Amino acid sequence: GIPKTGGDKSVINLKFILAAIDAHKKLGWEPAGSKRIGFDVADDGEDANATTLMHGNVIMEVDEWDGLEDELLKSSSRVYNLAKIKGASVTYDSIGVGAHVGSKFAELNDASPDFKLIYDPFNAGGAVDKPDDVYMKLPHTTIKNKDHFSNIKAQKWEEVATRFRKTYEAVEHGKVYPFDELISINSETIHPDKLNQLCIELSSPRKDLDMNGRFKVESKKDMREKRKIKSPNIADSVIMSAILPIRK
Ligand SMILES: [Mg+2]
Repeated sequence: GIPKTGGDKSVINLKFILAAIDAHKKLGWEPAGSKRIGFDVADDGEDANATTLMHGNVIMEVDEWDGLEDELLKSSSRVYNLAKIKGASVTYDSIGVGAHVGSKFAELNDASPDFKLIYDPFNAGGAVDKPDDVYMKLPHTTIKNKDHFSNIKAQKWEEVATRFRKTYEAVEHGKVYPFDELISINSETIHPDKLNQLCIELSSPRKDLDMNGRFKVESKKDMREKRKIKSPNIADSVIMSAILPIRK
């Protein structure tokens, strides 16, 4: 329903995530579309760097590695080379340590004669895409995107959750959607440990409220302090890998 605070409701219901595992095999489509990498950048020892590779609407690869700011170059190079091998764009956490990532990418693009990496910064607290669009129509007013979402992070998290929910509807209830509106997790290219961790992490952050009454994702800080839960870096990389480019 409406955005609320407290409770224990996941932004992405675990049963949606389970239903999405090999959902493209169950429903009958193969990965087709743009290739995108989400790159979450570690900020403390409590964090790890995470990458998620999606092809179209299918999560294809997940990876995790340690590294702080003083090896950022190496990390950046890693993500660059992955992007060159997979032929993918990159959306990366651009706050904190990530504020120093763009430079690195630029350098590599400047040295590359053939490959130009398309990379976009993602500021979780930034403004929502299409703020004046209608999120929900009412008898005489409309809830706008700017009325429902606290920030762009909430917007992207709910967009991915909507993908998972439609996928659950299609798998468990036989409901019909255009396949591009769904999402799938490719088990054959993801280690079972990583698949389990992905399922746990994506369903870890809870629904919350900002002080304007807009939907907000439970903060990492609140997860760590109020609930003593590790940072779901892989889930953040997944959310960033699902982001579709805007302005053209
Ligand atoms: Mg970060």
